[PDB]
Amino acid sequence: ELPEDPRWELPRDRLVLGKPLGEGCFGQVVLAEAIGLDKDKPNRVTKVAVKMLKSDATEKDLSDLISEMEMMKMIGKHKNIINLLGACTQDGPLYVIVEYASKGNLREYLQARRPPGLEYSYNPSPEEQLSSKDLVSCAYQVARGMEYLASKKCIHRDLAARNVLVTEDNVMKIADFGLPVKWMAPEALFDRIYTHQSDVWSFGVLLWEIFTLGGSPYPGVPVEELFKLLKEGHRMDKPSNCTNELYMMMRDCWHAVPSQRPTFKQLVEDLDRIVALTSNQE
Ligand SMILES: */C=C\C(=O)N1CC[C@H](n2nc(C#Cc3cc(OC)cc(OC)c3)c3c(N)ncnc32)C1
Repeated sequence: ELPEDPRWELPRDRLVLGKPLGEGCFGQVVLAEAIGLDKDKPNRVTKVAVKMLKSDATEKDLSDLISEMEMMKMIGKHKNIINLLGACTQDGPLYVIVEYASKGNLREYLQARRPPGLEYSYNPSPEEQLSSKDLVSCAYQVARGMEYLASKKCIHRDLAARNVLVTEDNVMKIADFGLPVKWMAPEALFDRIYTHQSDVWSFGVLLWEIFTLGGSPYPGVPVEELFKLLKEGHRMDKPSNCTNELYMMMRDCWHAVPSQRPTFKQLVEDLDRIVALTSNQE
């Protein structure tokens, strides 16, 4: 009994469900083909992803899934977020249709492009390596995504490389912006205060994830201790490949006083200059 929205509705018959993209996980998300998403090209098929409830679902799981859709509707369309493409609401179980990212999440994507011969950080797949310009480009893109969300007054609350998806064209797309401790600003850990500024903290941890080609942060640090260490001014060490400039950016993102962290506007501008001066040669 969900209200019809003709801005977004797709007839179930124009949707062909393929294989699950999930690896036995949250909700369900399957690959599909959508017939005539564009009303001006109704004979073209488009590869899409489809989120639906599992068999074992509750009336809170459905309300959560509904909220998510209604929010994506309000936030609007950007290159660097996962966009809503449509929905099947009326004729059976709720389907939410979104953009397909062929290369998976950003952690996986970076891991698979690690040098094979690193004992420190092994390659668990061996895809072509990324230049340092490619890596600064990933960070620029995710920052643009977040600049947009921020401008729509959306606070992500769990920005991380897991929650960034990568397309066939290597386009970074922020996910789950409408629904872990080691990505949370201290004021989020302590006082449960979430802001654009606490998102900027998380983006710092995400820069670290990028430049470690998908490392796990604070390696060996127990969660229980984590708060105290940070209060005492503990920060992660620079990654080995990371320039001093980009480490400064991470540290700035990790300012203890929230008001002193840079904005996503500033980070975008800064990553735009950095990308342009960074070489692809290595
Ligand atoms: C349980 C499945 C899972 O965790 N996957 C990770 C990799 C696979 N995968 N998930 C998605 C997605 C999605 C998505 C993103 C949203 O962004 C706001 C909102 C959604 O529902 C309302 C769903 C995905 C995509 N898009 N392409 C490729 N693989 C994907 C399964």
